[PDB]
Amino acid sequence: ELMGKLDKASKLIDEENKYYARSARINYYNLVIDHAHGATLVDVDGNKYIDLLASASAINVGHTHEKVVKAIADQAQKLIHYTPAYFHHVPGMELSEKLAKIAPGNSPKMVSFGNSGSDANDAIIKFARAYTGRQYIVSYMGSYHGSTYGSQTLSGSSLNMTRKIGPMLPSVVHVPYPDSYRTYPGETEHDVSLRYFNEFKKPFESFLPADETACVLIEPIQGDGGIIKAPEEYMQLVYKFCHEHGILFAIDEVNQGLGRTGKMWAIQQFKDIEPDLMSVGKSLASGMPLSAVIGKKEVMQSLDAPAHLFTTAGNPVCSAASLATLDVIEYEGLVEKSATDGAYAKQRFLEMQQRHPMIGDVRMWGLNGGIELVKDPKTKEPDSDAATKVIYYAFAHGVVIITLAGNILRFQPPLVIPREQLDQALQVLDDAFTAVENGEVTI
Amino acid sequence: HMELMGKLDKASKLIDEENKYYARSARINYYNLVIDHAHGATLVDVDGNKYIDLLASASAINVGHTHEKVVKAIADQAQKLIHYTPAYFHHVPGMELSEKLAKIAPGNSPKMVSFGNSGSDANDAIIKFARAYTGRQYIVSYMGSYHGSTYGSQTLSGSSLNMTRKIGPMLPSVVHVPYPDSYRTYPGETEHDVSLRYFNEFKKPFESFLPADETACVLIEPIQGDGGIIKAPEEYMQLVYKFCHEHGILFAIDEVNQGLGRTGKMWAIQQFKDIEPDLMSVGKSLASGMPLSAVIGKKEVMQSLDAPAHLFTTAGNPVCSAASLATLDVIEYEGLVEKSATDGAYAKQRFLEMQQRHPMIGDVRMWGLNGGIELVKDPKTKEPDSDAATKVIYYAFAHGVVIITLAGNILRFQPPLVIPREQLDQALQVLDDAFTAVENGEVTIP
Amino acid sequence: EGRHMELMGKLDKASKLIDEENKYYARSARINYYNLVIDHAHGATLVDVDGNKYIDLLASASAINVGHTHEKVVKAIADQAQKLIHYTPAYFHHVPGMELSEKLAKIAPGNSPKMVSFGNSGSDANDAIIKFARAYTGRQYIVSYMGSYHGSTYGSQTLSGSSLNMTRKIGPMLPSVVHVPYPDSYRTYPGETEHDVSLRYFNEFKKPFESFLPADETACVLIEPIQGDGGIIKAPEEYMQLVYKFCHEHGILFAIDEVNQGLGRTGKMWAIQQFKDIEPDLMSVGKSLASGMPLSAVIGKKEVMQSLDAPAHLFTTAGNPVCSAASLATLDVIEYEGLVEKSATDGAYAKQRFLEMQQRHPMIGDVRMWGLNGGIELVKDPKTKEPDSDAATKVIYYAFAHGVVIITLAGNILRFQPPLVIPREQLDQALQVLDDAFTAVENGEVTI
Amino acid sequence: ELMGKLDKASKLIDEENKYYARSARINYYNLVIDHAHGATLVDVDGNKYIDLLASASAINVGHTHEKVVKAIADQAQKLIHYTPAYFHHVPGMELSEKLAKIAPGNSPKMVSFGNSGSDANDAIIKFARAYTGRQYIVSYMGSYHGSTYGSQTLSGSSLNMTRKIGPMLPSVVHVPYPDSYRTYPGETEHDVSLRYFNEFKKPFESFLPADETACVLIEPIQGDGGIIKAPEEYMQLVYKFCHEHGILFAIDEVNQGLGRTGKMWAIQQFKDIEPDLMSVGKSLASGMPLSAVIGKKEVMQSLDAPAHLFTTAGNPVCSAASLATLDVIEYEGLVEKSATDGAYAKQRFLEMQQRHPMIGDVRMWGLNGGIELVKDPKTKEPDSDAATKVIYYAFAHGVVIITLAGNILRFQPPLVIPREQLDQALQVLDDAFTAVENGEVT
Ligand SMILES: *Cc1c(COP(=O)(O)O)cnc(C)c1O
Ligand SMILES: *Cc1c(COP(=O)(O)O)cnc(C)c1O
Ligand SMILES: *Cc1c(COP(=O)(O)O)cnc(C)c1O
Ligand SMILES: *Cc1c(COP(=O)(O)O)cnc(C)c1O
Repeated sequence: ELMGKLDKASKLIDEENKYYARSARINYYNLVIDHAHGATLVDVDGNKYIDLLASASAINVGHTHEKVVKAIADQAQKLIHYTPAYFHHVPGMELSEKLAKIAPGNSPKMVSFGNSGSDANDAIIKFARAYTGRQYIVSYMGSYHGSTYGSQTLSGSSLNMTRKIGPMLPSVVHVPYPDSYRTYPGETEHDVSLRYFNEFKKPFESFLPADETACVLIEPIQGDGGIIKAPEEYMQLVYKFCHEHGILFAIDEVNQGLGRTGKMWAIQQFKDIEPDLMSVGKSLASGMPLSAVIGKKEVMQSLDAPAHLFTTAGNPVCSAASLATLDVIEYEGLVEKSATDGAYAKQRFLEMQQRHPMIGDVRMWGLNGGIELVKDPKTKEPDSDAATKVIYYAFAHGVVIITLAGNILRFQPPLVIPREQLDQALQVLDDAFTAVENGEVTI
Repeated sequence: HMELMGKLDKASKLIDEENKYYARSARINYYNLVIDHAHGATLVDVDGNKYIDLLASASAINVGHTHEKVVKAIADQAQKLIHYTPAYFHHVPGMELSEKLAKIAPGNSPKMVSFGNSGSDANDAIIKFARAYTGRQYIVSYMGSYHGSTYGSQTLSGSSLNMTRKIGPMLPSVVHVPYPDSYRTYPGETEHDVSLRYFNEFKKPFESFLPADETACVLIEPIQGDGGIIKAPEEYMQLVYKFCHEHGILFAIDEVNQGLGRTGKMWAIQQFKDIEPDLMSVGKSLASGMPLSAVIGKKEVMQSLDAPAHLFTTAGNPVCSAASLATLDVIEYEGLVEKSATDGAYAKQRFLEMQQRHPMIGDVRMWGLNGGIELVKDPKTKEPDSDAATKVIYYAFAHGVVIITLAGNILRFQPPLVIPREQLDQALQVLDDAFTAVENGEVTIP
Repeated sequence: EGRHMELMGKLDKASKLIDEENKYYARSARINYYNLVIDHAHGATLVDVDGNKYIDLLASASAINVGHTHEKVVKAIADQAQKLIHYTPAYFHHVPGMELSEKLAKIAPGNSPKMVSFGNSGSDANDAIIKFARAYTGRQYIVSYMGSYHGSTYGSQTLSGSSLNMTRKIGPMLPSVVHVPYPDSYRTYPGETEHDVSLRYFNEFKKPFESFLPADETACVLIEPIQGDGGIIKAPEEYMQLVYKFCHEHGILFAIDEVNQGLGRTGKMWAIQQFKDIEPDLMSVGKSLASGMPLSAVIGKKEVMQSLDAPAHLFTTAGNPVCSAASLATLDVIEYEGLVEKSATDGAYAKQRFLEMQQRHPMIGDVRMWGLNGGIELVKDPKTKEPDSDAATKVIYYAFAHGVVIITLAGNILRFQPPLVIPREQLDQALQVLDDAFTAVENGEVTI
Repeated sequence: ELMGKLDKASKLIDEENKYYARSARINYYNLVIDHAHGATLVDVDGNKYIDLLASASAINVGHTHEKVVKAIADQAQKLIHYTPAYFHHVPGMELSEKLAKIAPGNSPKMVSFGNSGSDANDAIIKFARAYTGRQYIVSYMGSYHGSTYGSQTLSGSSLNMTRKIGPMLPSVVHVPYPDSYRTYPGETEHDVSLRYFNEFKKPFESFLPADETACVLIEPIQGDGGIIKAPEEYMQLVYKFCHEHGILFAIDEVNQGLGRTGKMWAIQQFKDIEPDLMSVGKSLASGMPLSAVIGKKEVMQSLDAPAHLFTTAGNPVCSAASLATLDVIEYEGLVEKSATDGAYAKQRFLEMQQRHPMIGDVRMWGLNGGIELVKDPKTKEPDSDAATKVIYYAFAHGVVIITLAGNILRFQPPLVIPREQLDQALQVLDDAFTAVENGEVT
């Protein structure tokens, strides 16, 4: 009877499925969105929903923000596109300057635009190789960096990102990302840091010369990996190791940047780290396609054209949408709001944890959380069946939420989400856990 | 100098600042053009100078700048939904578009679509799908090709050494073959001789180290864009197509530059007889310069992967999809395919007549409103004359006409397909004047 | 100083010969320890061009399991050479190569039908394991280990993990290779048991498969059942069984490198026989196979060895008939002299001797021994386990100056691999020299 | 009858085929060799043959040469092996010094030993990369460089060297080797050279930066490709190109060195070319496993240990066999004999070609030839069926010969082959051409 409510959607999707490749979408629900605003979504059948996904953190300023809508409309009347690969336009020039300056740290930076976070990570590999003269790249297990052949190789969060499409880009080595939940009994944060740093070093102590490694790319908090934040001390060791060996230290801020964590950049959750290179995307232009690689000037001067460029990257309408997006973040104080509401949301989920033992771990840094569900607190066996039931319930009760790794609830609403609506959604999740416990949810 | 800094005062100041912040590898520089607004084939810079656009942002503006139908599609969609990722959910403009692209692609076999943001990423998808469907690893692409700037597409490319230097190793198991050149040919060669010679070169890796039975795909621009506006001969293309079918290698085309009416047919591959690709990449003009791309392939090939093998968060953005639907409406309603064909025939005649008076013009190549005017120091040696081409385009810019080069010495002719005959004639006279000026030593580049 | 001059006086012809060779022979082709120029040798005794003799505790890196210039091997070589020095098996056939390929198929571990292909080197047999694994499974990925040594051809060198100088300056290396950590039972976390070590290392093994590396696209795991160059480090039984079962569950071929540890070095014929009921899909053999004449083999289950057509894997001089004759002789010697049992017996005795040394010499942090095959790991402190390469270099230098040839692994580990024939009297003389060396180093008597 | 004469060999082979991988041999005949000497082979059934293959040019000094036999036996009694990867021995030291000096050109060289020509070509890749700091390698279609992952990637002579075993080594590019037989109507050698040099430049003009190319590896004459020699002018153009762009120029002398061509090194067939790197093998130790990479000293200093070394490489027995092999070449004048006997053989095969038009091209440099058989002299269509019948006939008449590329007879006897035996084998091949002409062979 939920299917009675999704009649136009179901019929649209059945036809879409005949034309649109199945590898292009991770399927959860029959949700065909007609319009949206803020944290509210409306489907083609008229159902309304609170967005706790923000399109995978691409909608930090909320849907259809009036400043961004106007920026897009106004720019499109003047110039829809001229490629910055050849020429110049004012929105692109203002934005590239602004990005260089608001990027973390005070060393002089330069920028190159792309369309996607994926291509910004391809760029990280190019610039690191060119600047250093070295070929090897280190990235993490559990990472997500995108879907172009460079970024895809770096990634480690899906087997379907490797199957059937190899050989991948050569000279990439994956190391394990610090997991602070499934630890050895008794380990402190210090023990975890040292153990993962020990694993980090083992390739460098065997087959991988540190002196031929161009860069380490790391998510300061892993997004698709499950909302997992590296310990402070682990990050400082990696940082120092890179500096000591002449390896560039690169970050991926595509998911966790632009105020998601309650600082501007996820890397600001750590003390005094300035990356050599960083990728930005997702929220940058409120979901219009735009990305950037930002790096220390000298690194960004290591390539000649046309080593890294795209016809529609730095599109003027996208750039205008991004200038408006950044202004909203600043004017509406969304970095601070993320920190405030994240602290609140954490406390709420931790209280839910006391009553709902299926909740193994609550990870939250700003309005940005992973709620991990396990069958048992000692074995920490993932309970994906429970998580699916929770999200299916939420969906049927007007709350859009998805999972990471099968058993982790992904919590990334628009940073603008009104308290009232955040509380409504949180109550719906409480109800969902209760309902699942009483076996009342049927897939 | 006083005169150019007079016309370009504000542009030069803005560019000097931009250069402190924007990486040099991100732009191929020709001239101090900062565009404020534009419409149809008219560009206006921030100083108020007006230009006729003979580049269409590298054939991304087939429908002309700020086409009202597209601008309205963008504003109206933006008010409803700027974005929700089709990597998780669904929206109507994207569903309408994906079905439409599946149907308008060349040939009658059932197709499916996957969106990206760039022609680059659609070429990476071609590798991924061809490898998954065939279970083979090797990819064959062309010298002189341009497929993009992601690690897959950039490996397949062959038009700039700066696309390989300092950044390898590149994607493994890619082999480059030479693209047929019908200008610098051996004495006495016919088109048949050229086709057979290039085909013989195509075969040599397959007769040596490259197993045809382990080759997933051959990727070809039916006409090379960045390579110089070079069209493969009919017979050569038929030979490769047949070779692919006989060995179970997917035959893939890149229509990112040459598609959507550029050549005077909807797809450049329709310049050849009865060829239906297994896979094809689309981009550039698809959404009037808004970032959108697609990989389109035979159904059974597109079913060979599971999620999330190929997807991007902002690909199939609803605003871009709305723009593309509007763009495809314009092409049809305004008969732009036919207009490119008629104006193409006309432009080729005008440039052939210019070649009679201006022997620096070695070769006039044109298929639709889509030409390469190749300049040379001597008609018999055919030695490239890049200095002359640079002077021509600099003269042109100073006289209100935006045009750039391919390979140093080839004038690139790709106006918006909507270009009014009156502006096309103005721009052609400017070029004619340009050739005269360079001939008389009246152009000196600072 | 006076002493150094004295030593160098006994090496006068050798030093002069080496100085000239250094003008023509590339530095990357040798890891230098001593001015040792061998004139002749027999058994475990080496004789240099200056007339000094030495007890061999290296056996040319376990290539001389049957001892030097074994009469039977010399005779095989000489008699074969008279008949046919070479005809390549890449085209034609000869009886010594036919006899030997059949014998190797049969003496390989396990009772599944096998086939063989010859190489010249342990390196090229490991390239072959990549080739055959990829071809049989239709999968591209190869998993090997940190700390491994598999050779110096581009495939085998990529799989390796024991020297940075095997990657520096020569990449890109062979693609689709992933390296995993090998179980270290010495430097462990406080209070870990062998069971804890086995689970922790297997957990690490699984991480790539749980991340970026599809098990269903992994052609093979290649493992040394005991790592040689990595330090004489044996995988725990439980770890090995986990990896073996994982491979079979996912259709990944399980391959072993026996080039160093095979042919009776561990006191079983094959080092994988140190484990319960494990039969490899593929294995590489080398080193001692032909008493140091260049020969190798890849040995695999029949259906794996049938996955390729000619000439996917062949070398003009592999399966040379003089090398083959040497190898048939060498295998006879192993059998007829009972060297597998002698390795085990002498290995047990040497282990006790080194354990008793360790009671008196706390610089000995770990004594690892499986057969006449040991790593004696020297450390600055028993609790920190910090490596003491300086102490180790001093020990082997003292040994060399006192008639015993022994080298190190990883800087700080004494490599103990004498020819398996070594007479007890000699084995005992060598052991006393090492005991003496420890004492000398403790008392500051050795200067490098 | 033919199978009657090979009773024991056939049963032996059936048995060996159960145990020895099929990928390890290219099968031609049921030939199981018992003993051999000079250019004479004797099988296990007692049949004798004249060797026109020399084990793929590994037996330049003839089988079981007394000097090599004695060197092997004398050295085995002293020391069978001690690895030069750690220590030293005199035969190895004398040989590395000697090879450094007899290699082509006057610049100071250094040497590193391997076991196989394959491993020496892997080393060319290593050293070129390490010395130049560049990654790309250029090699040729039609080439054969070996069966290790490096050398096998460089190779271009067999599809079964690529199938099923990829990905291969990355950053390798293949270019077409000049074909002087199947040319465009009217082409001169100058035209051939310039056209092939044009194709050589195409990758460097498109995707492959000459400034990131570490080396070009070339067979001065391609062996397995069909006995095909690059024109002089083409080689000079490549050589100059390499020097102008800082690319190492490397040669593979594994098949064509050690006197095979009638000069010591095949590259000496060209004017004043000194390679930066070169691979040596095959005949080096009379078929005992030994190889070398020889390069200009500064190139060979670019790597540290243990970047390239093998346990059994530079084995002292193989080393002694090599020293003796090199002495034979000098003391029996085998470089000149290959030149003189090669001129003689070329004239005989050219005279055969006048009477046997199935003979499309006669290529010969030294005692080293490719006799290419075609269905028609104008079309040049390959006739692998005629070549198969020729070599089968030969085998049945006491002459061992094989093919390259299906239709090219491979003519590489030991350089010592006595004139009586060379005339006898030439007449057998002339009879074979007749038999095949008359439809007498199946
Ligand atoms: C989403 C994401 C990307 C990829 O961005 P796309 O725009 O989908 O190409 C890269 N990195 C991280 C951490 C991400 O979450
Ligand atoms: C422009 C172009 C591409 C790449 O498109 P981007 O949108 O710049 O990634 C691909 N192929 C051809 C033929 C092109 O001209
Ligand atoms: C020595 C060794 C090899 C290499 O053998 P070479 O003959 O030197 O190529 C391979 N594997 C292991 C375990 C070794 O010890
Ligand atoms: C035979 C050959 C090789 C390989 O030598 P192996 O000893 O078989 O590895 C290399 N190059 C050439 C030109 C050859 O003829």
